[PDB]
Amino acid sequence: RDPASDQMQHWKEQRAAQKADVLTTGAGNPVGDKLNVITVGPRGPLLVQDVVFTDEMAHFDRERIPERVVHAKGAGAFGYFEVTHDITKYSKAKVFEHIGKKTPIAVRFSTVAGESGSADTVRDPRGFAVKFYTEDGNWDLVGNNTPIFFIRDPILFPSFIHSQKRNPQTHLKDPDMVWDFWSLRPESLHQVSFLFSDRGIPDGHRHMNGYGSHTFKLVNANGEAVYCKFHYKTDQGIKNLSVEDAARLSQEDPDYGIRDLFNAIATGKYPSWTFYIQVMTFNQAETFPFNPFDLTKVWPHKDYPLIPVGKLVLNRNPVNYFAEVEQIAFDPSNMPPGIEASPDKMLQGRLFAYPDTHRHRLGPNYLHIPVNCPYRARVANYQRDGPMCMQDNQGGAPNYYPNSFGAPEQQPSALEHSIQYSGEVRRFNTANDDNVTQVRAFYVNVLNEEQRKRLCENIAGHLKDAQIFIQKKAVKNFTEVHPDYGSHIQALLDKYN
Amino acid sequence: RDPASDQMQHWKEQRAAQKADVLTTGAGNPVGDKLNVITVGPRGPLLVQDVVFTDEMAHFDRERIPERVVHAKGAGAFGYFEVTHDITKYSKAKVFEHIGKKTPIAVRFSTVAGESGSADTVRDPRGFAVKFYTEDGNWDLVGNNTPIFFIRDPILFPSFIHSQKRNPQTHLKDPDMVWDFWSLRPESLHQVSFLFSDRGIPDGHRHMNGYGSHTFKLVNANGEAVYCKFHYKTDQGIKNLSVEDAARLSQEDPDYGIRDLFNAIATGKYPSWTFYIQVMTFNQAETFPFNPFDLTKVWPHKDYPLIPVGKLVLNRNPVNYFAEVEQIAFDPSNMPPGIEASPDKMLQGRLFAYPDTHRHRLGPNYLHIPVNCPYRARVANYQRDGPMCMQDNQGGAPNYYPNSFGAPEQQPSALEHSIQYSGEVRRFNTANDDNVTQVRAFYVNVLNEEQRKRLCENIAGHLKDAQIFIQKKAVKNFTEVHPDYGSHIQALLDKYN
Amino acid sequence: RDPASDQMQHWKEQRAAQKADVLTTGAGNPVGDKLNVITVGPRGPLLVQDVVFTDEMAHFDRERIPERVVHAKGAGAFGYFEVTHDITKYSKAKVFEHIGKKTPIAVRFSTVAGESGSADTVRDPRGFAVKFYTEDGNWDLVGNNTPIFFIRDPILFPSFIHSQKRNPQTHLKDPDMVWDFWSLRPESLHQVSFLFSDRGIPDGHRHMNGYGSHTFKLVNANGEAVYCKFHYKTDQGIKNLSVEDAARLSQEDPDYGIRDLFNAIATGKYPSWTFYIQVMTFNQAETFPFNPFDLTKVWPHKDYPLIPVGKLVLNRNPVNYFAEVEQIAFDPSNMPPGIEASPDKMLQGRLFAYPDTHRHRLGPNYLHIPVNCPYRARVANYQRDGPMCMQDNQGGAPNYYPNSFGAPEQQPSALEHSIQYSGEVRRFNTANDDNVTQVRAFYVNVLNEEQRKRLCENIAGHLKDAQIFIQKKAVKNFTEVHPDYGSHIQALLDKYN
Amino acid sequence: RDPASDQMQHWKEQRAAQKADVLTTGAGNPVGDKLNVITVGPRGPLLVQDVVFTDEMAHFDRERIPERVVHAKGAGAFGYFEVTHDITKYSKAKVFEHIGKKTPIAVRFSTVAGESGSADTVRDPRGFAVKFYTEDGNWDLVGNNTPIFFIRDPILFPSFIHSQKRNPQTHLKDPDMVWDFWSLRPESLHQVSFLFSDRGIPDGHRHMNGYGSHTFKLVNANGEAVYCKFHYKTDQGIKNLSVEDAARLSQEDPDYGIRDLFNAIATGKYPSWTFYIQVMTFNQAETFPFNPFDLTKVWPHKDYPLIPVGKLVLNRNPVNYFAEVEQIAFDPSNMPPGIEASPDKMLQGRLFAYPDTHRHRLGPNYLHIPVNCPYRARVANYQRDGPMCMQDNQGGAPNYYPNSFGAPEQQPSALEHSIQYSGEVRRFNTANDDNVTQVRAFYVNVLNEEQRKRLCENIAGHLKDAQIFIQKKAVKNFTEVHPDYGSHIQALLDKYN
Ligand code: HEM
Repeated sequence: RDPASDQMQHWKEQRAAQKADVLTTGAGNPVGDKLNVITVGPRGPLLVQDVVFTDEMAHFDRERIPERVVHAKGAGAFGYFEVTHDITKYSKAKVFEHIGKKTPIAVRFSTVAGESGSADTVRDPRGFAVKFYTEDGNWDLVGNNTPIFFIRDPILFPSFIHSQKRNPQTHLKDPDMVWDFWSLRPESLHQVSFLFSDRGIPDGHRHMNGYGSHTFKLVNANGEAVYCKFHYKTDQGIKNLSVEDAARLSQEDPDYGIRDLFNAIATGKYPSWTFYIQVMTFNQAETFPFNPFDLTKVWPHKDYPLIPVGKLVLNRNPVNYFAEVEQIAFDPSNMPPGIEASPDKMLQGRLFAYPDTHRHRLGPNYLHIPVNCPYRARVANYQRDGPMCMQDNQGGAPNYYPNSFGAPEQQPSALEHSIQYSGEVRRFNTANDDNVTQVRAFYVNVLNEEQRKRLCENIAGHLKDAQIFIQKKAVKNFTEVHPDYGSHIQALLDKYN
Repeated sequence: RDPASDQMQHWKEQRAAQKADVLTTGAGNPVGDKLNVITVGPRGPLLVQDVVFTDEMAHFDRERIPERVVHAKGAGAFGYFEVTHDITKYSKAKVFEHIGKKTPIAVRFSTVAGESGSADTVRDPRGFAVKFYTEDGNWDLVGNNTPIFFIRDPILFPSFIHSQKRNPQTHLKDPDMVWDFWSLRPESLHQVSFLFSDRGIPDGHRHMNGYGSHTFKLVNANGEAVYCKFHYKTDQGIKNLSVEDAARLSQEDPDYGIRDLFNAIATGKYPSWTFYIQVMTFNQAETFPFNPFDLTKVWPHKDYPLIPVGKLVLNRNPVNYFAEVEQIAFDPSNMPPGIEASPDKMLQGRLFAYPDTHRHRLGPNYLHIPVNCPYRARVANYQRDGPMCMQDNQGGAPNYYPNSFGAPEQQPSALEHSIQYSGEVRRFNTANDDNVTQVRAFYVNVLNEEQRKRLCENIAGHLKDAQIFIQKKAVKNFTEVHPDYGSHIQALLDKYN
Repeated sequence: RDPASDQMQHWKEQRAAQKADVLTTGAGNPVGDKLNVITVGPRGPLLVQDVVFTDEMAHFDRERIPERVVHAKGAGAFGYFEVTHDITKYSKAKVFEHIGKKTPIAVRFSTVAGESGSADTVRDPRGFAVKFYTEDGNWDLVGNNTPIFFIRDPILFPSFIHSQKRNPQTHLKDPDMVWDFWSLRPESLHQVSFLFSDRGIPDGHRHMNGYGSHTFKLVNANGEAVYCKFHYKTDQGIKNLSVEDAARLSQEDPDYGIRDLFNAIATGKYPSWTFYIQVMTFNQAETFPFNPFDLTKVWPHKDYPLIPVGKLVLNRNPVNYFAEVEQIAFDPSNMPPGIEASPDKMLQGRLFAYPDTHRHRLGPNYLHIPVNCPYRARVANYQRDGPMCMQDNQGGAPNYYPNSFGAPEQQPSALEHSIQYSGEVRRFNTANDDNVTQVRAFYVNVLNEEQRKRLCENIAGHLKDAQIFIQKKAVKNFTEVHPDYGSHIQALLDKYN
Repeated sequence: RDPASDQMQHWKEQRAAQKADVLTTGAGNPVGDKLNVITVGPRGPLLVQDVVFTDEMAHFDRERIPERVVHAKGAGAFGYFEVTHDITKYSKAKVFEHIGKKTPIAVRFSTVAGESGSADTVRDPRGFAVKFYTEDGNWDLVGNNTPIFFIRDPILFPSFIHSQKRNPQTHLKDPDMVWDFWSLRPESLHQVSFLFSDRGIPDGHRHMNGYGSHTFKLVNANGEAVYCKFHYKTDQGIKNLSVEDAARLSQEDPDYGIRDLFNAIATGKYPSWTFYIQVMTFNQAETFPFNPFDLTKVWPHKDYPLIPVGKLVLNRNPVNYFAEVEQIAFDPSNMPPGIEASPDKMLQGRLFAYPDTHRHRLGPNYLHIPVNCPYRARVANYQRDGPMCMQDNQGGAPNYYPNSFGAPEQQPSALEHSIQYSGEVRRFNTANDDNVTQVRAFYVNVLNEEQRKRLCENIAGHLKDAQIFIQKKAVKNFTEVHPDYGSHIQALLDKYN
């Protein structure tokens, strides 16, 4: 059998030659018998003094935590990030200090819209989150398998996710909800085209690219700032499932990506990604034809070539899935000195959203969870007492700042990069921005004829379930991108009806 | 399209001729714009004074509650229970007072081992929980589609569920775990045979029986007590999917039972179940060949014929699934006067487990949730203040008992039925009880030859993935039930290997 | 006896002539007996089937919610706000629509630093929070009994509160912590002088003023904006306890303000406050000698006279304290159209802090708690499912925006007031701003000689416990305010040592 | 100054000669500046990218956990338990294995009815809880400063505590509630007499006795069982405050017992208690004049002399109060092999109540909190995944029992002691048991004349606030105990009226 199937037998074999441990309660008291309950004779009622029973049961009743509101179904792995090139001119980050420096990483792969228990091999954006345990605290690159997203304003994210998930009355997937949203929000055409292309259903997590997707800000030691996009492309090469194979695997193995990643790491075939960046100067940002902070746009490779930085290798599988993968938390706000946020509205919304949801899901002190702890750095601050505190709580150190007792002091070299912003403080409309230019480019330059045909059949297959007016609004947006794109979908829809 | 698909269009049509409501914050303040966020000009960072954003997002970040530790995937419906026969001689329950009395009910159907997002059409026991809103408080008949269960002691339940669910390292379904447990616990042969028969994969929730499974105690107005088993058999008739059809539906519609029940109720075809009981006297209980409180045994129909009581009709679909189906809580401890627990160890464990898990999942004041409230009864007690209290909290009434200020008094007619139990207070072993007699009866009397063949192929298909020694231990137990049963499985396993 | 003592007798008298209600479980099942537990004979162990016991106990074990991190000890009352003057030229708020309009209000009084169970009559700032149930959602004026605060940057608030509360090792009040913070942060001199004056220990909650303390922004229907300060001065007149009387009442009645407010409202003597505003134009704000948004400064009455608006009357006592006073939540972010935030940094920090802590303390759906609900307004939005949801959860309405099914639409008349802000986006230092001018004014103009002497003895009495260097740093700041102020404290400190 | 006041200066002195640590976020990222917030220029609104602010504030907003429903105000200390005598003939507990064996202990002192922030020096039962970190898991002796309690049935405990605490409408202490309960429940006369004697207000926590109060069951290695009462009497001697001194200290130092214990341990004067037991055989239990498991009765010293076991010394003060004292959890159910529960109904109720409330207060995994962990024992079991899991979660070990992979096995030597109980399973009334015999003994044998007078004045002082009929019912119960007791109270009450 595969290594995944032989988990229990491998556990037994690695612990052979030693006697079984004593079964205890949570409080360490030895259990006399855990197969029977205390009764008033053979056919009598259960006693309250059955403390072993009520402890076991009470813990069983409290096993479930809330699943992630998005990216619930997921797969986890560990390894390191190795620097291969010098980018110290761009960033002063300790993760990029010198060549050959290895930082430990934790990664989680996921499907955006699926719940815990949903099939792996389905058409959906794949999450690709990376947690770098840097000497200057944790760095969380929370990325996707696509360089763009559907929307460009963060106030629409809850709407988008509600449309992608189940109907609130029926509890069913509603193509009506999905295509109503997408047809009303035509800045999703670019991400929709990528999603309904061949790379919508990647063959596992080893054969997909990863992107930061956002513009980030690199600051060097001299204090100069540039703009960046992170790319981590697969070294195993891009590889996708057909719709038929994906549909078969959905019933055969709904845990295809968990099994694939576990077996790959267990057999020694460590998957690797090459870490690239694009650099954009402030003058180039001002003279960019589009908004360079627009999450629905990319930076073309001819104008902005990829600069290699290092490689990501995953070599260690999780010991316990719940402890290492279910409880891992990735905060985009976790950025070490040298890396900062850009004015990208979406990124600004993510800076709030993640720590908030982590406090709900995991709890106030979620950063004390081992996988979340910045173990390669020293944390000292005036943050004290909350629920489930599993440190000394910084002992008897003064808990106010400023003070006169040598408590932790602010480091002035870790200040943010200052910038002058123009305009009023109000709500600016971005719905009416360019929605079709880069989509047309992708359609008529990147895709070939058979790829265009498959893209159109995939869209038409999903969109046929929507109402007629929604089909018309969607096809109109596809026609505005390119007339062949719209006409081919319309022809297939007419066939389907 | 089917009624399920037209939820949104039906919502719009029923609310036609009125203008759209004003979009407000949670605090009722009108929202000026909810498509854009406040920035420092067109390409500026997000402001904290964007209260509309942070409210929306904060609520989105806290949408998920913990799924049920078991029976997570589920389907909900509402209707009534109509009394057709007089059983007042057996029970003094207000639910059974007089003929033609209608009590409102809430029902939830489920699969035991599947998570939220798992396929509906899979081989698993189906949950069939019924909440009767009686004048003497709520009655929760928390039943299954099988009259028995796998185990007879409640301390093994967490072990059983852990074996049925995912491996703690790999996060995969482990046939090794499933069949190791079942082979080591041979009192599961009866439930295993039922599960791997044709009724393992029922065609939706309308075409399955329901059983209390436990022995309950009926007390009449005179104070005499008897033993009972609740049966609710389908009026639509038993109907099952083939393995191939089930496997197809798993990828086609993972929400087959939700869709089926919604469409059935929406089109007017209300499903109905006929409520039966078996009665067992205390002398018959003492002279029963088996333990009558053993959850792995049934009461044979020749010795204990079914007595009709009434019918269960489901006529109303949930308005909002989360509010009515996700948040509904069924407590087996919720039993009105006339209905009591028997010495069945399993039932004794359920009396603790459910209210405990409900306090974790939903919260301390989960009985204030509308679907959980005993709205057809008046609650008055000395239970005060907890989190998320949404009543007057019983206003300024004295909060201690006894008192001298006319606070709620105990009703002496609602006392429990007293019984003398013999034997020591200790742990009695029940693993070595009869495990094969009723299993043999079922195999050679109920099943025909082609049903026996399908049963053997279904078991062999699942058990082939287990290690050789586990296969041998399982086949041994099947051989001890019946040699043809064991030999046929063994032949198929040898073919599979 | 006083009305407060006769709560139980009044309850009995108002419910005379009717029989006591039936004592039920939470699920509405009648309790047979609630004075004894089920045992295996007279001297036998307790049974698990004692469901009445375990329900009662389980609820008792979950009674406590987290106290407010600040303003834990508090007193609650209800009444109305009556408009007496027209300020429609300044604000378009429905609360100020027309003369004679009554809006229901909820008020909570409190002590900032005391825990639940601490003495009422102590030297501390008093909280004075007002919740207006306006037709345009709730308005929460979360004020103090002082027009200023200790600090002007919100990042120092957790430090300030930690210094005011107990030592993290000893769990004792530390004058060392208090005066170290205050001596290092000399912008607290103004609030410190007010706190150690006679109005530090008001005689109950009826004899104290209330202030918004922050600059707010009033917007009229025409779209013009001005700046505002809310004052609500007592109609019963300012009245204070001596240090000796306060010290006596601390042991005699630690619940002096709860008793005083309950008896005042119960006897019919309804306390009232007159609602005033100060108005500041944008040109006056630019030409103000100080920062007009500085929370340590006031607007002098000669330059900015008080403009009457209406009166606040409290006429109704809470029915249940836990439900109405412990669970009430005041969000400064809850502001109806016509009222907005100013650039005051402190106010900006409060816009985040309150809804965050409310989600922790009360829970995600704390706005469904009756006292927190905007019952005089209609809430409709795309916020769905969280823990302890006690509404229909907006039934089957579309849960995404924008949509094509007539779901709630944004109201363009409720947009925020736009303003152009100059300068870089960075951290600006405000520690080095004016700290002594208005403090000197207060000391030598408002206070008389005997008031100056009492102020100095109160400061010296508290500050004597601090270390010598902290005393010197504090006296230096007092000397920089005024040499007589510093010299008098120093003389008293030398006497104390 | 005293050691308690010099906590900060001692912290600075012990950390002299090293530079201050770097101030970091929770994620370990260095903070550039934590005195100012990011604004749009000097007088601009706060930015969302102020991640340092929102992290600090978010943690500050979640500092409070729920206080203990009882014994909220408390004081904590650490030390060891030294065995001085051999009781191996009575118990096989590892804590009592051999002479000179030191087990580490954690102790918490408390007042039953006071909230967090209430005065220490008040008339109330004092809690005296001891947590022994034994090699066979934790042992929690959760005791009081009195050998008895007010009630003998655990279903009345929530009523008793509600009566002792604040009125649900007024939020005030109600003598009406207190004396109504006590007058209706005359089995409280014994504990009431002890409480209103001189030992009602002990002088700190060092000058009070400690009692288990319950009958426990000692089992030896041979398998014979006896009954036990634990006594731990002070080596510093019993010492009490007068009513006047206590009333003074209530305003002067509400944290008198925290200060006293901190200074005592800090100066080196380690307080000590001598551990005694009483032994009662099963034949003596059957022939005892009273119920030997009655919590309102004691075992007289002439019939049952004290047997020395060892001494309890407290030598270490808590480093951080929140982490070590607020979060410490004591479970009476935590009993190592050799120590078991008796049929005492109260003890039976405590076996359920404590682990339930701990899951609410601290969380599901509260035993992972360092102070609660059984660090001197090895815990291995089939309890997995809950919120805030801070272990490996037992890695990849099989999570079901029984299994075939060498997972932890039950130890048959840790079985409970079996006993045959007679009688029906129902509710037996114990309200009508003897209530006055031992109370009379205490009154006329233990107390002298001036002690009797002070007892009567203390009762009369508290009871004067109750209504006339409650005074009459209370005095009647005191008269039934002894006519001089009742007549003296009545005379003082008549004087007070
Ligand atoms: C039916 C009887 C009783 C019930 C239901 C009960 C219940 C409780 C509860 C719920 C707590 C709060 C624990 C926490 O949340 O941390 C508690 C604390 C406490 N109880 Fe009891 N109790 C009972 C009887 C007694 C008796 C008889 C004693 C002493 C002889 C006692 C001593 C204490 C002490 C000392 C604490 C505080 C423990 C600590 O230091 O954290 N209780 N009890």
